Amino acid sequence: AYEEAEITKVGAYHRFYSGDKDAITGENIVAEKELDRTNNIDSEHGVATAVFTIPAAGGKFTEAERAKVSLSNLVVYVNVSTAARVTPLDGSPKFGVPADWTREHKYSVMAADGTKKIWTVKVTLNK
Repeated sequence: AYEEAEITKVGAYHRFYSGDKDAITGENIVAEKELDRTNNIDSEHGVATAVFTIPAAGGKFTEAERAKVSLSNLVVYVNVSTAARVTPLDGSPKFGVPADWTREHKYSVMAADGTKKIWTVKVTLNK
């Protein structure tokens, strides 16, 4: 239980300035669009795969904005086992930062007990 170092979800989203300013503070508003996803998490082979689909333009996610989302500058995130922590291997991008996801990347997930498991994360993008 405390021994678990699993990836449980691989997701993606795009945050961008909507062009609005907050009604009270004037702060530039960030709209967040979650991408549609399927995962194939294959624990026994140390690989987690996802196919993301960019949702249709709508609201502040205009066609112009939708055109800015690409596999070369994609924000990926994961969920992991309870109380586990994930670290990019040297050269892999951080989760939550726009990054080049045209190639697969490796991560070390550390379980609460300090043991680890290496994961390969590979994603593709559909439009």
